[PDB]
Amino acid sequence: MYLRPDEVARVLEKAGFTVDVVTNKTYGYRRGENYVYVNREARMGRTALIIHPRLKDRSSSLADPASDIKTCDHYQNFPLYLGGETHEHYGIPHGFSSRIALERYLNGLFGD
Repeated sequence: MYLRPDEVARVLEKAGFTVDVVTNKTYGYRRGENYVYVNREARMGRTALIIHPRLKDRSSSLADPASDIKTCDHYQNFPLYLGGETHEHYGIPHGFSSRIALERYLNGLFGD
């Protein structure tokens, strides 16, 4: 099945990451200037891996998105959507169904 938020965070730990922001809704994760957010709301591991804007087309070339943009309450990301009544941040929902693929994903997009 798809990788649950538990598993996503676990892989990030192994990859030499650090915690950016911890909440009951998400595990904000960072390694240097690389920021991602483990969507703990992912009852289905399809929207479990939130990364960051900028990498939208690039990231999708390594792994397809589960949506497009997810309006964040906790995950700042920076680009805080001003084009609305309520200004909520937005991250890009990704997801997998192979733990090793997430490893190779971090390998590609954030590693080599």
